[PDB]
Order: sequence, then C-alpha cells, then structure tokens
Amino acid sequence: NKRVVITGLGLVTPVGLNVNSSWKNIVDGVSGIKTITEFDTSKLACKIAGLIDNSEKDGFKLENFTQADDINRLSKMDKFIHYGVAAATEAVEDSGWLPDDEKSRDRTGLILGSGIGGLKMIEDTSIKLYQENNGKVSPFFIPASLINLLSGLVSIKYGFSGPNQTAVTACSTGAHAIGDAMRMIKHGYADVMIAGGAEAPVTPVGVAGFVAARALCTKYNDNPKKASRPWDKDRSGFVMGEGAGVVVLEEYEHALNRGAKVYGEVIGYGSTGDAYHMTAPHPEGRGAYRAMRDAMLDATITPDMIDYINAHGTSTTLGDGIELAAVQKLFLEANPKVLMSSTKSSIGHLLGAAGSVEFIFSALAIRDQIAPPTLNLDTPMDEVNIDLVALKAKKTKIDYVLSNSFGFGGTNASLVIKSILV
Amino acid sequence: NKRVVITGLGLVTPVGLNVNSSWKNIVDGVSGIKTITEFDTSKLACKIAGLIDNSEKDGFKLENFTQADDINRLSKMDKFIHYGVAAATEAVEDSGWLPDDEKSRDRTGLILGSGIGGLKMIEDTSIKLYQENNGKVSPFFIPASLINLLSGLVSIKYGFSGPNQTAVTACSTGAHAIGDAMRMIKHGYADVMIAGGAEAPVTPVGVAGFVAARALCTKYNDNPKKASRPWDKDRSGFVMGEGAGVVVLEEYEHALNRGAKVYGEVIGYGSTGDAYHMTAPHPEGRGAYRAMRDAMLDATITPDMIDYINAHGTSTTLGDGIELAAVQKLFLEANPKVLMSSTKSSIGHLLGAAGSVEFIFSALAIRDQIAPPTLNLDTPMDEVNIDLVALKAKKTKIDYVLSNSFGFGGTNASLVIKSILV
Ligand SMILES: [K+]
Ligand SMILES: [K+]
Ligand code: NA
Repeated sequence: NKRVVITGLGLVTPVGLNVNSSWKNIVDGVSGIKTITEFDTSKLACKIAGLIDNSEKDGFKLENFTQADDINRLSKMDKFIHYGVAAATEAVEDSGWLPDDEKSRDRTGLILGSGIGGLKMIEDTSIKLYQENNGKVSPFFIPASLINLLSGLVSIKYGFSGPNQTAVTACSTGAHAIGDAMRMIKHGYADVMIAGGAEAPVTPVGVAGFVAARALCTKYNDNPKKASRPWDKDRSGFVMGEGAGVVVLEEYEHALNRGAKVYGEVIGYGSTGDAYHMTAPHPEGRGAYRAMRDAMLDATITPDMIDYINAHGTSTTLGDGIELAAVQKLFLEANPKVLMSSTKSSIGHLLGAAGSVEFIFSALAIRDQIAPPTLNLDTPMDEVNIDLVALKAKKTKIDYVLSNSFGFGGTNASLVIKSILV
Repeated sequence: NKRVVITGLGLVTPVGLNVNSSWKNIVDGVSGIKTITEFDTSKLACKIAGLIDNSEKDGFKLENFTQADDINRLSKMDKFIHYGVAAATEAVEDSGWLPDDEKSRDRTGLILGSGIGGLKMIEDTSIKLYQENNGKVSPFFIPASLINLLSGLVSIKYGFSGPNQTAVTACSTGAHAIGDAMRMIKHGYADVMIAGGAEAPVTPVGVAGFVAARALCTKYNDNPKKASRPWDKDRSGFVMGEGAGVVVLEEYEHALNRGAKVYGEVIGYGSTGDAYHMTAPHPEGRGAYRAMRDAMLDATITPDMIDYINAHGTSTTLGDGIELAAVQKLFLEANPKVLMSSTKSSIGHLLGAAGSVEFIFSALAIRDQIAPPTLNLDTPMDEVNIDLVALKAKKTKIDYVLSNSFGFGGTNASLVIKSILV
C-alpha cells in the first residue's frame, strides 16, 4: 500500500500559459474572463468566457512545447488535445521524469480526460460534411476527436507504456483522473502517472448548449471580469472556460530515490453520486457532503485538520448555496477558522479541466502558504459563516487542503493533499 | 484483496435485444451485419454496419425497459445512452441487486463508458444550429451528449450512490470499464459495480471518419454478412457496429450472502500502451502481448490454463496478424490446443462497447461450455497455427477465458475470467 506524491505541475489557463504565470495572476487577483471574438456571438445570450491568450506575440503556440517534426500531426487534433499536451509537457518536464529504460517506461501510466472532448472538431467536421456533401472528411477526424488521444499523444511523446486510460465525468473529470491515478500507484500498478483534464468547450454549439440549460451568466457581457461571483448575491450562473491542468504523481520512495521535487502528498480521495437528477444538484447536497467526508476518512484525518478548501464554486444560484451548506455542516463546528475560496472567480469553469487545474492551485497554496481569493465577492449571500477569502489573497498556515469538484450526472469528487513536512 | 464475481449480464447487439437472443444467435452462427438505411450512404464507400433491429414489431424500444413516466427524458438522450440504459437495466434485473437501503446504495458504483459517445447528438445539433442560426439549441443538448450521463441515468434509476465514473479508451473502453470496476471492488471501495460500454457510432460523420482513416471494409457492400472475416485472407477492414454490454460485478462474500447467481470470477486484468502511433497498432504487438501476459500474471495463472480466447479480431490486415502473432508467441508452445475466436465476425466492431459485449460472451462460453465461431474464416491466413473455431461453434472444456480489446491511441486491455467451480 504505497504513498503517492506530486512531483510535476502543468497549466494552460485563461490567466497564464504555464504554472508560474497562471499562479502569479491568480494570487494577484487577475481575472482571465474576456469577450469571445473568434466566432459570432451576436445571437448568443452569453458573450464571454475564460479564454487562453492567442495574441501574435505572447499567445499560445504549439511551437512553444512541440518539436518541429511533431507540429503538423498535433495541429490536426482538437484544441483540447493541444491544451492537454501543453500542460502534460510542462508537468513532465517540471518532474524531470524522462525514462529511457523499458521498466521505467512500462511503470509509467496516464489518466488524462476531458468532459466533452473534441467538441469543435465534431461540430466543424459535421457542418463541413453537410456543406460539401461528398462523403469525405479528414483522415485525422476520428483520432482528433477522441478523448483518449490526449493520453495517446503524451504516451507517444515520452514512451510511457503503462496503463493508457482516461476519466470522463463532466465537471469532475480532472479530479477523478487524479484520484484514480493515485489509486493506481497506491495499489502498486504503476510507479508514475500522468494525470488531469483538458477542455476546449467554447464553441457556438457549446455556449448555446449551456445557455439552453440556463447554466451561464448572461448579464455581465459588458464587464466580463465581474461575471463569475461565487456566493455573491448577484451571481446568476457560471462562465465557461478552456485550458488544462496536468500533474505527475509518483510513488513516494521512487520519487525520493531519484531526487524528485515533491510538492505534497495525495492522501484522500472521495467519489460519490447524488443519484438525483441529470443536471440539478442533490437538494440536500448528500453526494457532495459524502465525497468530502469520505476523502477525509480515506486520508485518516478529521475535519479540524483542513486549512484551506478549493471549492467547486461555480457562481450558480443553487450549486453555490448547496456546496456552502454541505461545507458548513461538515466544517463549521470543528473548524470555524477554515478558509474556502473559488478560483473559478478568476478563470471561469474549465469543465473537465476544472478539477485538475484546481488541484494544482491547491498544491501551490501549500507551497506558497497562501489562499487564493474569491473575486467579485462584494455582497456575500446571507448563509455565509466562514471566511471565503473575498477579493484579496490571504497568507496563512496551509498544511492540509481539500479540493471539490461536482458535475452533471450528480458525480462528485474530492481530493485531500498534505504538505510533506507537517 | 477482495474476490470479484460476475452476478448480472445485459446485452443490446446487432443479433439480439437481450442476452438470450444475442447468445443463441452468436452460437448459431447468425450475422447481424446489414445495409445502412437510416441515412443516405450514396457518397460513403462503406455502406454496411452491425445494426440494432429497429423494426416496428420486434425492434428496439425504450418502452421495453423504461417506465412510462421516464420515457420522455430518456428519449432526449443520445442513442448510446438508450442502448447503455437498456443493457444495464437487463444486467441489474438479472443480478437481483435492487437495494432500497442507504448503506447498500452507497456501496454500489458504476463505470460505464463509450469510445465516442454522443456523436449523432453533437452532429445533428451542430448542423441544426448552423441552419436555424437563432442562438438556440435544446435544453437537453449537453446532458444528452455527455459520456458520463449513461452512469448518471442508471444511477438515478436505481439510486446507486457510490462512485459515478466512466472509462473512455476508444475500442478498449468496455474492457477498461470492467477491469477498473473489478479493481474498485478488489480494493474495497465498493461492494457492487455496474460496468461496461455502449456505442452508437453509425452516423454520416462517423462512417466518413472511419472510411477516411482507411479502417473499414469497403469491398463487401453487396454481401454485408461476408465482410467481417477475421484472419481470412480476403479481410480488408472492420465493420462498424452499435449496441451495449453491461455487467454487475460484486464482492464475492457479498454475492454469496444474498444468494446471488454467479457466472464467473474476474481474476486478471492487463492494461498497457503501445506508445507508438495514433491509429496503427504496434507492429511487434508489444502492448497487446504485455496486456495478455500481465492479465495472467495478475490472475496468478500460467498460459496453459487458458481454454478459450475471445480475440479483439477486427478483420483488419495488420491488426489481425499482429494479434495472432502475439497470441501464438504467448500460447502456442504451452497450450497448442487453445481455442480463439472473434465474435466481431458476427456483430462487427461495437467500438467502446466491444470489450464489454465480448466479456459477456466470454462468461457465457463458460456457462455453456461452448466457443462461438469465427464466421467467414474460409481461407485462413498462412500464419495460423491454432484452432480459430472457423465457421461453426465448438463445444469444449472452458474454465478459464481471456478476452482482448485494443484501441486507437495504442491502448490495450485484457481480462481473465474463471469458472467459479474452478
Ligand atoms: K476545487
Ligand atoms: K475480445
Ligand atoms: Na487449458
């Protein structure tokens, strides 16, 4: 029964193309939510999103992380794969794990997911086939669209020949991927795992879909950076975002033996279902409560021990209130000083990438002893009874962190990380 | 480590709407491959598929497995979800596991997947939005398209509130789902798991996709039942199919304590990556060989002990030969009498549902002491040195079965099942 540590981080987010720029911006209270410009939004009620920089000079480019020979093939893939490969490349390079022997490669697996996957690829390819009406699509269409080709391409890139798998659980995806990858190492099936989520869901049919589900904030289109306001009384839905978050997990002795960087230990994983509704959260938050609770029981810790909670915290009316009541039920009496914040206040809701991106932020809170802010928390809902780190980052003692993710289908995942020295 | 048994089976396949009809037809040498009629194939080079019966009288209907009040909501979902819910409903009812109590519901999880998921839903919805250009899609679009809403809806139907997860690994999906579900029970995180795969990939953009990848047989459109011919010299690509295969897995004592029917014990699981190519299988079969080898090591058995192998066996030129050479390398010296067959010879390639459907066939081969035929094996390739059960089913002693699934991204899964009598 093996201990599992975090030895590499990778990020592509609406506030940075790597971990260092993203985290500086999160901590400084910078928002990455912007006006959509790449397609016509004149008929869409929501006109904003958390978007990856694509300026000529500083923007996201395949060449920044891909050798000249591999650019062509990568460019044929859906953007979720671009983002995923870029985050994984950063994580792998950060970890120093570049095995060149068979055993080490065979003991390296991957669990990389997306909630929706190759949405733009399928949308564009479908429309184009309808237009040309010649029965012909690109030879690259299938692999470009498949959720598992993110794991495929990272595997190919580094020769990782262990389990080649995914998690796909809507807005919980990135968390399940990391939890499942931890379990794989815990039980001895792999020594190193590349894990997380990636998403590129900001397309015409994607935004229209979430608008039709009434999930999105549609009333701050003139002031995009004010839209995502978890637990604020003017909240009225989430803001979609895009990007990826990938980590290297590693068996603890293995990491120590090669001199790896060690950010923290993954000690608890809760995974539950609401069993209630396709899109609406359990009215009593039963699934969310149980995931948090089980994560801590799995860790053999008590709720007083948590210092900081990175919430799911999407800026929905129902969801934020249900999460807040579940958290307060679990933590208020035993840990009235606990901090909780939503970084979706800054970058929006990256859907299947949310959980992994936020797992990374959680690890960085431990590294830097700082809780990132809930931006836009100007008028907190009445039920609030804990510190939600409104507006500005707060330096504090952070030894244990809980991170939550919930998704459509009632699927819930919670992860507990601990600092090494405590 | 808990022992894990199979206590329920569910099938929707091109040769039957349930397990009994499907299995009778498989054994009897019936083919479910037919001409595509639901959409215009005049510009598609492949015009055939393994298709679920949809006649007025005997065809697939939601009503057959869905209470009147739930039909409307289910009908908004993609067909992969319809097929998945149908197979899971059969499996759950077959197992008798219909807990009313909270503890039991909380210990019941799901790992239900698809390779491509809601392809028709995304394709249709994208085209229709492009046409209407009014910023509006159905409110049901997002959940109807999400892979994890199969697990979501089955969870809701039965109140199963344990882990609510998926596996998504292209053509290996159904095998990884079952293997992961077994591991979940093995290590104590659940007592019962609903697991498998579902796929509805036969759409205009789906077929065009696989044609463009040069994956499909395009030479037997006038004789559909002859197209899928694994290891036959005239093979020239796979035939796409649709359906689902779902099982109930259960911790052994738990099953015994409630008097469950027990089909077999899942004893081995291998999961590997080729790390070679997006779509082409490793030319030396390294990933496939290792998955088989590891599945047997994981089972603590030796290769002489396997009686029957349900191959991946898709009817491709390279793939069939690679699998054959890997199988013969592993088995020929120690087990020259081993039987191997591909049931894709009858129903085609159900992509993400293939592995779970074939896992079910594997269990039934044990139940009925019969190996299903490789149809169309008229002129075996020269390399063949084992019994491929050409043309007609063969009764024999079957106590241990190996089942393989390989997919794009170089992902490989092998499962070993044994008779519970030993
Ligand atoms: K979180
Ligand atoms: K098989
Ligand atoms: Na034998």
